[PDB]
Amino acid sequence: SIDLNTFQTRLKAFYSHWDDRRTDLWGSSDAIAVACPPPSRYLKSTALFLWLLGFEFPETIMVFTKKQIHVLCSQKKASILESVKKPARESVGVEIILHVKPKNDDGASSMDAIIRAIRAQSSSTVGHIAREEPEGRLLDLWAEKLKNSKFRLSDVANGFSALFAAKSNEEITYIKRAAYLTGSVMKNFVVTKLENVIDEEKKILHSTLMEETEKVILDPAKVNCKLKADNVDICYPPIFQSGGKFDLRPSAVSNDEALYYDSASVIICAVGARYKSYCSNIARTFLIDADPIQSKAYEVLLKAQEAVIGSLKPGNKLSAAYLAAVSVVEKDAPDMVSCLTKSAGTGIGIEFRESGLNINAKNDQIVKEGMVFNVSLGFQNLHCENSKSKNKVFSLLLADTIIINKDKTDVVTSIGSKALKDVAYS
Ligand SMILES: [K+]
Ligand code: NA
Repeated sequence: SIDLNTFQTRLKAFYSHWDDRRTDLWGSSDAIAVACPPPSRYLKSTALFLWLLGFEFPETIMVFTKKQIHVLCSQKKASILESVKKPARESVGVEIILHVKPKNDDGASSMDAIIRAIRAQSSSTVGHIAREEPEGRLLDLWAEKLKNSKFRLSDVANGFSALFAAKSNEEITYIKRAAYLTGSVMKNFVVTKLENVIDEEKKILHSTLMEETEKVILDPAKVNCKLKADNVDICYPPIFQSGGKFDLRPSAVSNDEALYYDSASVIICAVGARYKSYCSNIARTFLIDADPIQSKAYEVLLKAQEAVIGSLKPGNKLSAAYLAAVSVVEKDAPDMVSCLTKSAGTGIGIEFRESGLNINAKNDQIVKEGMVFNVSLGFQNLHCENSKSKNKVFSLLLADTIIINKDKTDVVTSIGSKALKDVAYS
């Protein structure tokens, strides 16, 4: 089950980073608590379990101290975690202590024991991912017990963000596999499906496009992918939008309205496949008999997106990359600047959205080799030429997954020309 070599390497990386940047990124914490809810959203806590152990551990609390790691979990998970005791000892000198919770027990006594151990290891500062809302009885109780302890509590989300920021070669491979499928689905299913639907003047709901796209992702054979299907999931329900109803937030959901493709129309599709828990993303906009404003805006958006990608190089600030897009729009379409999305995307990995790596004007984080980005840039609520049209107000979106290498930036969702002529239909 558990890759012990990966566990050791990553536990060492974690303890090293924690120690190296204790005050700066880890809130001066002496101990760090992570907790995952019962099976049911992306959680940074879930990402840590996946990163460290290669599997989710729902309804589990894990607490790292200088010399121990305490886990509160089911007997079944505890029998599994027995195997990492020796590797944890031999890697960072820590003792794994397993506290088994009975199914009908609330785990209260074990939480008290864990809290006593934290105190023993020595005031105490416990780091947690503060922005996470506890879900379920276990996490509710734990949060209350931490709150009611004497401990100082520090947000350490930025520590985990830094830790997950630069991917190993293995992780980059999984993202490329994911991105290959993502791109293959867009190119070999979505584009073909849309073309057929518009050709035959079919009626199809956005939610049907969503479901059909899901099916192809989960059976990548349906587009000749050759990825182990057991390793594939969807990052989010595919997004299809048209007919004047757009929403560029990543949480947008495909509605039950029919795809709209009459004159002066645009269609937005965003899809992302996940491979061995590593996410990828792509988004394309297709234009049907586009009017001059829709056409120009798309050309400008493409040039702006390419400018972000071209600016994501080791040593450059994420903010400079975002402002590269702004500079393009300011030059070529100054009146459209106000419609540009305020973000050009985020880091991406186990988490679909790495919030600490948001490509925006306020993020002065420096690009490093091994970072991976969902470069996703749009125009929101532009006005088309004929205001009597269904797309009187419209939006546009382009997204790709890129890998930052030392010597070049790889666009791993490259599936063919994004130029207007290739995404426009008449
Ligand atoms: K329209
Ligand atoms: Na529509």
